[PDB]
Amino acid sequence: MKVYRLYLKDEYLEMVKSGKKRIEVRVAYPQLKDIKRGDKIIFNDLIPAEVVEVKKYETFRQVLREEPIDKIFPDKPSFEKALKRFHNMYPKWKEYRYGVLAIKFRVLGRDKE
Repeated sequence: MKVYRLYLKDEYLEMVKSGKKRIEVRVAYPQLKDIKRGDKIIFNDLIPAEVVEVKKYETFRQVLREEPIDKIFPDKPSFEKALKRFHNMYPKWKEYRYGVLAIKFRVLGRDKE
């Protein structure tokens, strides 16, 4: 079991604390994509989390197809809104989207199944 200390914002972290944050979508890339089931993820280096399952895919639609949006995102936007949202972040640096990794983690602490 490995530990991955990921620094997040109180805003986003909050969601993780609540549990709303279950599926973390973000460009695979190394140092993260390497992550796997059984490992542990420390958000904001305070709240530990266990890797439930790791799955790789392509096209946000894919992750949106397999994984929900209400989970991936707290605002629980619309499929169309999510598409734009993903194509909104950083306008200046506009370019074809990429990286489709669905990270499934289970916050340690609260009571669950």
